Amino acid sequence: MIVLFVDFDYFYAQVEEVLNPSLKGKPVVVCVFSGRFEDSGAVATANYEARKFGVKAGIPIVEAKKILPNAVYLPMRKEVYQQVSSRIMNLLREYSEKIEIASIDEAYLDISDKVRDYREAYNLGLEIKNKILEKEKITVTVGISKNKVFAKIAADMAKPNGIKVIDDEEVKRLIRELDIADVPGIGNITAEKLKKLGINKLVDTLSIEFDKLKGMIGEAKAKYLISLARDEYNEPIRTRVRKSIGRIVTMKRNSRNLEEIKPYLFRAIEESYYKLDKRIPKAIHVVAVTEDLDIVSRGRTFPHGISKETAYSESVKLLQKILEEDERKIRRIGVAFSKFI
DNA sequence: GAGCGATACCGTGA
DNA sequence: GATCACGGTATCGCTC
Ligand SMILES: Nc1ncnc2c1ncn2[C@H]1C[C@H](O)[C@@H](COP(=O)(O)OP(=O)(O)OP(=O)(O)O)O1
Ligand SMILES: [Ca+2]
Ligand SMILES: [Ca+2]
Repeated sequence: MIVLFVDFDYFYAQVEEVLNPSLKGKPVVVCVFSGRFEDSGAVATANYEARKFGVKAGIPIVEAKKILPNAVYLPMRKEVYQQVSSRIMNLLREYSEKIEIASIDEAYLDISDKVRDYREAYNLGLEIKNKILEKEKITVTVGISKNKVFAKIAADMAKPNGIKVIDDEEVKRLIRELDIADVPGIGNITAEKLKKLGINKLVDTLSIEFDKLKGMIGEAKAKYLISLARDEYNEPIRTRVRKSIGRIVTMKRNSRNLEEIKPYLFRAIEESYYKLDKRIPKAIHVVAVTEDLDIVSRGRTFPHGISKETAYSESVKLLQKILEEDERKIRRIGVAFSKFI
């Protein structure tokens, strides 16, 4: 088909800009402060101005305070970013009935029925870029290509504020010339098992025994990467359905004292039942991050919806079950509700 | 041998 | 010093 990918530029930071235009140009850094000491947390994202000296998503707010003592450091209002995403999403529904809202920030259109080629597609790309900018003053990148994977990759080259097609000739080029670490879904641990195998391009994955791939990365990515290289990949745009919802919070001190921890855990459950709104989970899992940073979870499915009072009682039993089965101290604790009715 | 639920793992910031 | 949120998958024991 023809997929159009849209991805909002430096999204949290851009929305901050738009809600107070004085920040434009100045370096802006949206943070997740965790409240264990001064500026304890992580950098959610940062406009490109600030991104120039080292301050990217995921690194600590202290290491970020080093590189730019003088930047503007805002707290993250995810609820705000959501509300304005929702709208941009709604604007994109007037350009195709077939839409995959992939995240708060990304969405794919199956526009094969709305145009006939890549130049007509592309000129849509501008129609849409121009619409979002007029209606909401956000700028976005657009990736156009024959499937969802290569349309994400078109965009991840052209950003920031860009647009790029990948005609079938260019696709042929990249299965050969593109590095496998720049494939959607190939992160660090796997790019390594692939260097450790001589595969450094997609096309390289065809001329190897398939169980050799299967053995290393699993039948899933094996079959994923192969189809991509045989150009036989083709996955349809489909609306996603939230399958889980939860909240993990951080504790001012570590601990394995059940009564010190309970307050944090009941808080994760209120923030969770508010996010749930009208949805009735049948499954609950308690989730401890250890002080080692490994992640542990205990769970229980019921044959019926979970009242909050239930969530409270089961949550505390699932926690005790975690304290017996593991001795480490716990740093962060939260819950996660799934299997909605 | 495979189906199914619990849990851990990886990814991606989809 | 390491947030938070979440989907999709592999692995492990029970089970038929
Ligand atoms: N480690 C992270 N932790 C928390 N939030 C993140 C993280 N990474 C990305 N995000 C959030 C904030 C982003 O504005 C938003 C979109 O992710 P992504 O599109 O890759 O980042 P971005 O919009 O800031 O940069 P880009 O311009 O490359 O798209 O998701
Ligand atoms: Ca993105
Ligand atoms: Ca983005």
